[PDB]
Amino acid sequence: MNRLRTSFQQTTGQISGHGKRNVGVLKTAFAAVADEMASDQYGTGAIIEPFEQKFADVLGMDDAVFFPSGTMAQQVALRIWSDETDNRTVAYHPLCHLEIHEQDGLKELHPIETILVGAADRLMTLDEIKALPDIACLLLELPQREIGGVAPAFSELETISRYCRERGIRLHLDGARLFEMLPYYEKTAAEIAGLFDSIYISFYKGLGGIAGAILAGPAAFCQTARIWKRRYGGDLISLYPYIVSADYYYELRKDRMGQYYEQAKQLAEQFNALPGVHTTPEVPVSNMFHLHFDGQAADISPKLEQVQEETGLGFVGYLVDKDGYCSTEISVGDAYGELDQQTRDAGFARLRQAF
Amino acid sequence: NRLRTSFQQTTGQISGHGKRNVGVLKTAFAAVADEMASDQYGTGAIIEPFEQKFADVLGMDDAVFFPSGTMAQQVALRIWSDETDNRTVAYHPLCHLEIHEQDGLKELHPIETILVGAADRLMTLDEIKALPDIACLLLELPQREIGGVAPAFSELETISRYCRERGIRLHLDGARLFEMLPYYEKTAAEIAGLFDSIYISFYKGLGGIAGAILAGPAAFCQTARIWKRRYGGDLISLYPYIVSADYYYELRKDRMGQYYEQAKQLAEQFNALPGVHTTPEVPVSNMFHLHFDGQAADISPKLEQVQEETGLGFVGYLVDKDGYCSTEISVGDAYGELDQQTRDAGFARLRQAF
Repeated sequence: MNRLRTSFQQTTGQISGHGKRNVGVLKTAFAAVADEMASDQYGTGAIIEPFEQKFADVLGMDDAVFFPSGTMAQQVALRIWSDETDNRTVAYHPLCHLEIHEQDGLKELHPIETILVGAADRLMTLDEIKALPDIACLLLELPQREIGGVAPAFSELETISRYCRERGIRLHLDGARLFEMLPYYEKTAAEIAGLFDSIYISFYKGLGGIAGAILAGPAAFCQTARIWKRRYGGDLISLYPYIVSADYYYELRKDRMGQYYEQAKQLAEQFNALPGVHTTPEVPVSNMFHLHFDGQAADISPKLEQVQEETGLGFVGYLVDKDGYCSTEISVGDAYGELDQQTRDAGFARLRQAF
Repeated sequence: NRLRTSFQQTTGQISGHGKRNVGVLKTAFAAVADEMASDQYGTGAIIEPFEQKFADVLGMDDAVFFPSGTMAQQVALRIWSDETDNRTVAYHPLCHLEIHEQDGLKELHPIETILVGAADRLMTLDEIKALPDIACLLLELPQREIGGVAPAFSELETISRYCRERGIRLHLDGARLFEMLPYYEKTAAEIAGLFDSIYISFYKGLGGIAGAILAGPAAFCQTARIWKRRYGGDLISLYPYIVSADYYYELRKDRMGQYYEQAKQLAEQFNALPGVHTTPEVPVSNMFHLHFDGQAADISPKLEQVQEETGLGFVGYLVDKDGYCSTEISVGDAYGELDQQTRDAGFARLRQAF
C-alpha cells in the first residue's frame, strides 16, 4: 500500500463515502430480520418479488428485475433492445461503464458494436445525438461520472426522449447514481425514469448498500431479462443477502441525497479556494465531483499524506495522474456529516497550510 | 401446491439440511467481527484466502470464486475451447449446462455440444473413444439426473489418461464432489487431480447459500477472472457468499460419510416397501431417486396425509412418468435431527399407506 492510501486508511473521519466497507454493513441490515424469513428461490418467491414490485413502482415501470450487478444488468438490457430492433449497434458516451470498466463484456458476449458519441472530456451534444444513424439503443448515464458528474438539464432529457422515441431508438438509463441527481433536478425517480424505455439502478453507490442492481422496464422486456439472467449465471438460488441489505440502505438513505448534495457544493467551494486546486464541475450538481491538483502524485501525495497523518481527517484516498495534474473522485455520504464543525475547520486550515 | 405445503409444514425431514431461510446467513456471520474488511472486485480480504484454501483442497494452481456454477462452468468451457482452437465440447445429455441454464453456453459463446451416451445412464469409455476432436469433455460426479450414479475410480483414471493422450481437456462438474468422497475413499485432491479444471458448489451437499469455486492452472484462472468481470460476476463484494460458504464447509466437511450411510439407511427402508424403489438400488452418495408405483394423482394424496399426520417430511414434489412417479432425496443435517424412533414411526405409517 502507498503512502497516500495508508494515510487515508488510518483516518478517524472522511469527507467522502459512508465509512468503511465491512461485514458490519451486512450485519447491520440483517440485525432485525427474523431468522425464519424464507429465502427467495431462483428469481421468484419471498423477498425478491416484493422488492421487484416496490422498485417497479418507484421507477414507474411495468416490472423490475433484481440483478447481482449493473454490469450484467446493462449488457442484458442492450441485447434485448438490439434483438427487438434487429439492430446490432448501440451508442453511448466514450467513457461509458460498458466501454471501459467491463473487460469489453458487451462486445465479447454479444454481436454488438458501439458508436461512441461526442468527446471523452464532455457531455455529448443534442446535435451529436440527432446525427446518429439507425441504432438499437442510446444509453445515457446520469450524471457522467467519469468527467466529475455533469448532466444535461431536465428539458434536454425531455427533448432526447421524444427524439429517440419519434425515431424508434430505445433509450436506456444508466442510473447507477440516479438518486443522487434528484435534488438537483427537483424530480422524483419516476419522473426521470419515465423518459426512458429501460432503467438500471444500483444499491451500492449513493445508497451505500453492499452490491446488487435493479433493471426496470416493460413487462415483456423484463421477462426476457429474467431468461438472460439465468443464461448469465446470475439467477442465484438465493439473492436475499443483497436484496434485504439493498432495501435497508434504500430506506435508510433515500431522503439524505439532498443534504449530501448541499454538502458536496460546500466542499467544492472550499477546494476551489485553494491555490493549485479545482473541482470539475466547479459547482457539483450532485453529491460528487472530481478534485484536480496541479502537479503529479509524486508532488501532491506527500502534502496530503502529512495533512492526513496529522489531522486524522481523510480528504483524498488515492490520486490518478493525468497531464500536468492529478485527480481523485469525491462522493459525499454519511461520513462527512459525522465531522463536527471544529473537526472540519481544523482539517481545512491544515490543508490550507499545504496549498 | 398441497404436497409441497404438507412437506414445508413438517417439523423434521429425512431430506436436506432444514429450512432455507435468513437464519442460515445470520448463523454463518454470528462470529465474524463487524470490522472485517470486505473483498473488493475479486481481490483482497476474504476472497484471496478462500481461493487459496480451495486451490489447496483441490490440489490445483489457483481457484476463483464465482457467484454461481452456471457462470463458472460456462467460463471454463470457453477458456478450454479458446486454448485448444476447438469449438465443440462434449458431456452427458442431462448435463446441467444442457438442460438447466436456458442454453447459456450456446447463447453466449460460439460453442456446440455433443451429447455422449444415452440420457438414462452413464456414458461408456467406448463412447468417449468414438468422440471427434473436441476442446473439452465434462464429467459430472455423480450423474444427479439419473439418481446419482458414478464410474469407479479406476475408470476415471483410464478416462483422464485417455483425454491427456488426445489433448482433450477434462473438466469436472463437482457440484456434488464432496458427497462422493466417502464412496471413493479418496480425497478431493485425488479426484480433482484427474482433471484439468474443477467446479465445486457451496450450496448442495455442504448446504450454504450460494457460490462456487472454479480451480485449475494459474493461467486458466487468470483468464477465468477476466470472464467473471465480462459476465457481471465480479461483484464489488462477494463476502456474503464467501464467508457463508466457508462457515458451512467447515461445519459439514466431515459429515459426508454419515450422510452417505444415512442415505443407504433410507434406501433400504424405501426398497422394502411394496410399490417403491430407488435408483440406484444402493446409494453411492448422500442421494438417490425414489420411485412410487402409480401416478402422482394416486400417490401424492397418500404422501400428503402421512406427512400431515406425522409432521415428518419424506417428499416435497413428484415428477409423473409412465406407470410411476419420482422424486429426489439428498441427505443433509435434517435426517440426523430426527431421532431413530421418530423416523421409525414415520416409516411405519408410511408402511401402512403403501
